[PDB]
Amino acid sequence: AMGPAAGQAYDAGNLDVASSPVKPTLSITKKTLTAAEAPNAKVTMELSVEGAADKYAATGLHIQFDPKLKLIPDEDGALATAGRAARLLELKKAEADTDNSFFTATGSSTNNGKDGVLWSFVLQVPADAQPGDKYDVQVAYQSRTTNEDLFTNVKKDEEGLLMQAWTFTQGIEQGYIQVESTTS
Repeated sequence: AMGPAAGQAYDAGNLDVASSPVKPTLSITKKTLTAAEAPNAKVTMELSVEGAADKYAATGLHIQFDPKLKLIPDEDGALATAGRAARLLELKKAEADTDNSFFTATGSSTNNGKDGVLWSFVLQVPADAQPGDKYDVQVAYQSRTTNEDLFTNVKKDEEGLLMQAWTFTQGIEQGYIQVESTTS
C-alpha cells in the first residue's frame, strides 16, 4: 500500500519520483493483542526495510507513537536495537527525541544495508487499554538541519535522491498496537 510518512510533506522538487529505480518500503509492526493480555503489555515492535538490499546506507528515521504508549529502554538502557537489515552498516545509533518519539540513524562506507528488520524496540500499552483501542506507531518526516530524515546511498547521487523521495512520499507502511475487538 503506497503512502507517505507522517508529519510534514517531503519535498521531491522536480524529481520524477515514480521513476525511482529503487523503491524502498519501510514498515512498522501491525500488532493485535487480546483484550486479556493488552493492559500493561510490553510489545516488541519492528521497523523493517524491503526492496532496498545493497542500495542504501545513510538513514535518519524518526519514529513517533501514540502518547499513551511508553517506550521501554532495555536492560542496557538502549532505546532500540539494530536488527539483521543493519548487520553490515558500520554506524548505527538510537537516541531520545521527545516523550513520544525517538530517532535512529545508520551510515556506512559502502551501500551494504539489507532488507529485513532495521530496528527493534519495545512499547508498553496503558493499564486502561480496552477492546477496540488502537495506538498508531509511525515513521514521521520533517525538514531539519540536524538529525535529518534520510534514506539514501553513500554518494547521494540521483539514484539516492530518488529512492529517498520514494521512501518518504510513497514507501511508508505505518504500524500500530491494537486490542482485539470483542467477538460475537
